[PDB]
Formats: sequence, structure tokens, C-alpha cells
Amino acid sequence: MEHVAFGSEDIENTLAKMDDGQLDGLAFGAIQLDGDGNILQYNAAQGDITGRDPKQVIGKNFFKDVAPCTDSPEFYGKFKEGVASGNLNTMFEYTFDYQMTPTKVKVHMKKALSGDSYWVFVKRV
Ligand SMILES: *C(=O)/C=C/c1ccc(O)cc1
Repeated sequence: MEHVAFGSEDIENTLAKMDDGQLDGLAFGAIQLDGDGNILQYNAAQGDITGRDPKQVIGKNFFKDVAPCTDSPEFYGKFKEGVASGNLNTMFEYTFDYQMTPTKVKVHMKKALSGDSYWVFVKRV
């Protein structure tokens, strides 16, 4: 188990050292997106929450293909403003309900340290 707490102030520095195997040891769901919303990384805890198979969703677009319930001003709209501005750090509750039992989660979106990548972190509430 990797010990990093959800919501930690310097989480992007800590997660910069992990490969996909290490990300699978986190206590919470983690998705890495490019600035178009394509999925680059998707960990085991996220798949436990959503039912998706991690290897199968890498390369898909999160907003168009995987998670249409997030294509809303309340989720996608926040992401796209962050990508446009080059800064993003926001936490909110949301319900995931596409092809699954409706599940309430806490979401933390934060710009990654390097380049044009963005984290989505998720835990149950
Ligand atoms: C709504 O369509 C949410 C879907 C969803 C959220 C997060 C995931 O990792 C996968 C699907």
C-alpha cells in the first residue's frame, strides 16, 4: 500500500514518482487525463469503485466515451476551464450513474506537475 492521503497539498509531487504499478497501491481512485480528456493512467482502486477494467479504458476519452454523466458544467466544465487557464485545484461531491449502481463520491481534480496532464482522484463518501 502507498501511503499518500487523499487531498494532500503536495500530492502532485508525490505521484510524479509512481509508475502504473505503484499507482495501484493507493487507497483512493486515480485517473490521469491529457488536456483533451483522454485517459493516460487508471488505477486499481478506481476500477473497484466503477467496475471498469483499467487496461480497457486507457486511451478512451473520459468525457465522451467512458463517463458521459460527467459531461456537464459541474464536472467537465471545471476541467476545461482548468486546462484553458493552466491551473486546476478543486474538490467536490458527485454521483456516478452510467451503466452502474449510482455511487456518490468525493472528486479532487488537480493539475499534474509536469506538462499537460491532469489528475482526477476519487473516494467513496
Ligand atoms: C458517469 O457517466 C460517470 C462514469 C464514470 C466515472 C468514473 C469512472 O472512472 C468511470 C465511469
